[PDB]
Amino acid sequence: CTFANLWRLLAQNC
Amino acid sequence: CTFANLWRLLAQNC
Amino acid sequence: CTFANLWRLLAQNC
Amino acid sequence: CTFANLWRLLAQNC
Repeated sequence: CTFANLWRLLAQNC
Repeated sequence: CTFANLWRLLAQNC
Repeated sequence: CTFANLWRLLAQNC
Repeated sequence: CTFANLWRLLAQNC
């Protein structure tokens, strides 16, 4: 549950 | 690319 | 400023 | 449950 994982998902989906 | 989707994908770990 | 905190704050809506 | 609210909370907390 990290900012890193948020950025990863934003990069993958947006 | 919706926040609801990302929030749900992050739910397991958060 | 932690993603865990933001995810929890957004649980109210998501 | 929106990107807009995520950004608001990021601005407030980070």
